[PDB]
Amino acid sequence: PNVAIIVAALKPALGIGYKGKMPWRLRKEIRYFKDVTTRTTKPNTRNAVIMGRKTWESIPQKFRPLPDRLNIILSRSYENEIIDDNIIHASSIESSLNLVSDVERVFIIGGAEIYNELINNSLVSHLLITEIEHPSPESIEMDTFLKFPLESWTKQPKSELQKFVGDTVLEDDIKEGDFTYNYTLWTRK
Ligand SMILES: NC(=O)C1=CN([C@@H]2O[C@H](COP(=O)(O)OP(=O)(O)OC[C@H]3O[C@@H](n4cnc5c(N)ncnc54)[C@H](OP(=O)(O)O)[C@@H]3O)[C@@H](O)[C@H]2O)C=CC1
Ligand SMILES: CCc1nc(N)nc(N)c1C#C[C@H](C)c1cc(OC)cc(-c2ccncc2)c1
Repeated sequence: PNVAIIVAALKPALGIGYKGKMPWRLRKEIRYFKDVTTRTTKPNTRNAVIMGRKTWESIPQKFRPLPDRLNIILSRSYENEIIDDNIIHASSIESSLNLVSDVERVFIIGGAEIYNELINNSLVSHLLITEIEHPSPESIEMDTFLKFPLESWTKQPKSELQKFVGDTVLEDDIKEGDFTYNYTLWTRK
């Protein structure tokens, strides 16, 4: 099944957090994340979200598990097991897929350690990067960064992203405060 990374990062250094939290609250970006990770093409299927343990624990109490999606939590301590109908515990993406039944799309949703490893895993064929801009990038506190060899990847045209997201609205240069952001798709060369 189709495995993709979905992330929002501040250019050009591709920062994603400071002190274990996100340096922005972008309202439309959140809805985009929600729609893309939920939308299925075929009947009787749903999407999977894979995340690290720390990321799982960072999600607001009443937002976890993320509804309408199969949640996979990663820990190097976990046994490959099905907790309930919505939650799976695993020690690798390799194992979690073998435990999965009838999943259409798989989304890697965080965090920094999970991103920086799975980026070089050949099962991952797509990057969904919300590229964020700011007039003064250095003036925002940042400690955790993406380590993406984007030279080895190809930014696709908007029309390929539009096919991927289906009937989802893709606006240009979304301005929330001083931040400006765009949605982009990447594939392996
Ligand atoms: N902008 C964005 O789209 C997003 C940004 N973020 C940011 O990222 C930061 C979180 O990153 P981080 O602290 O690294 O959290 P992670 O979600 O990456 O948690 C890391 C944990 O995942 C487990 N793990 C890591 N690698 C593997 C592996 N290969 N196989 C199995 N388990 C593994 C380990 O658990 P264990 O110790 O149990 O073995 C480890 O402790 C936050 O600051 C947040 O702001 C997060 C999500 C999205
Ligand atoms: C920015 C949303 C987001 N956008 C994109 N493009 N990629 C991502 N990987 C995430 C993400 C994320 C993590 C899992 C997260 C952390 C959190 O705690 C800070 C709250 C939410 C969340 C708030 C609102 N609704 C559902 C989930 C999501």
